Amino acid sequence: MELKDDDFEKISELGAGNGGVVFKVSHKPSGLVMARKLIHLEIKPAIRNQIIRELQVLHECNSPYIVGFYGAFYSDGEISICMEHMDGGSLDQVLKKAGRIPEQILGKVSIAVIKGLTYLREKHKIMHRDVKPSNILVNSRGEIKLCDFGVSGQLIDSMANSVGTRSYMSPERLQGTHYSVQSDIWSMGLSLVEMAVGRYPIPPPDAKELELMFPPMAIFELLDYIVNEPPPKLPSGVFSLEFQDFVNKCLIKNPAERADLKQLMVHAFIKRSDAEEVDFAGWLCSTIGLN
Ligand SMILES: COc1cc(F)c(F)c(Nc2ccc(I)cc2F)c1NS(=O)(=O)C1(C[C@H](O)CO)CC1
Ligand SMILES: Nc1ncnc2c1ncn2[C@@H]1O[C@H](COP(=O)(O)OP(=O)(O)OP(=O)(O)O)[C@@H](O)[C@H]1O
Ligand SMILES: [Mg+2]
Repeated sequence: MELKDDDFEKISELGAGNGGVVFKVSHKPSGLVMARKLIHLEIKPAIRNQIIRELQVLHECNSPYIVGFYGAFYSDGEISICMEHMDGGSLDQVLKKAGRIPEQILGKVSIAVIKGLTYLREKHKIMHRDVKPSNILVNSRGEIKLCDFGVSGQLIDSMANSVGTRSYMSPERLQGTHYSVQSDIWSMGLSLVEMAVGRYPIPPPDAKELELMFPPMAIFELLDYIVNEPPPKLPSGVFSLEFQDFVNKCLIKNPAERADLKQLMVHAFIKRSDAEEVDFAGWLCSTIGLN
């Protein structure tokens, strides 16, 4: 069935970002509850047609580690991207109510992220380009899925002019155009540290700050740090030695020396997390009071 603007009904607002706003809506014809993202674009109708046409490949992106897609269309002054509603929300959301996310859970999260990235690259030859806590969704069924990946080249271009203070961009991507899939690994690493420590990893916390846990920097000040200062390490002692090595392999400034999906897939931290028996659904639901 084809999605149409008048066939929807707003229920509430799931949130908003710099690029658009997403509502929890009901698709009356099917009775199915969906997440509808609205992206206001003040651009010619010809180009928007290309965008809507490029978003269609989303129907071919079927994976347990990727947010389900229902359809994309243009309504009145904005394109709509309709997707599966994840009652658990984004990790950055659960990160707030949780304050911090256990290494056990992060291991499962890491597996889903790696597999999602791997799927996108192997079966669709595309990189995410925007991996960060807010683009990792989870539901009461325990599923962990990636969303907001660059499927439409045209959309990427029309969004080239916004950003935001806190950046998850790799050093190579911040410096130039000489970046690719490896750039996503850096983002995952940084996102893991954030979720593991309880706040944006840069600048790193001091001895006194860590002891407590266990003003924002200026635009240039933060980017200069990322590019020149050494990468964010994970606090030793409170976290596993395998997990520490995992993020380290992720946060290597040089993209060619940095670990890739293939390597991380068979890394000690993943093998270990893979075997571990963790009840993500239970944790996710109790921490955010859902189930
Ligand atoms: C250009 O990125 C993008 C380029 C694309 F081709 C996309 F299809 C998207 N969005 C997107 C991708 C997969 C699913 I399942 C659901 C979605 F909503 C974005 N990301 S985004 O919707 O969050 C976006 C940019 C974002 O706000 C900047 O961080 C465009 C508004
Ligand atoms: N399919 C979905 N199901 C449930 N909630 C969602 C879904 N998609 C997005 N959201 C919620 O909507 C919020 C806004 O999403 P959006 O992608 O527009 O911005 P963002 O990723 O938070 O930030 P930015 O665009 O600035 O990087 C998210 O934080 C998330 O909690
Ligand atoms: Mg997002």
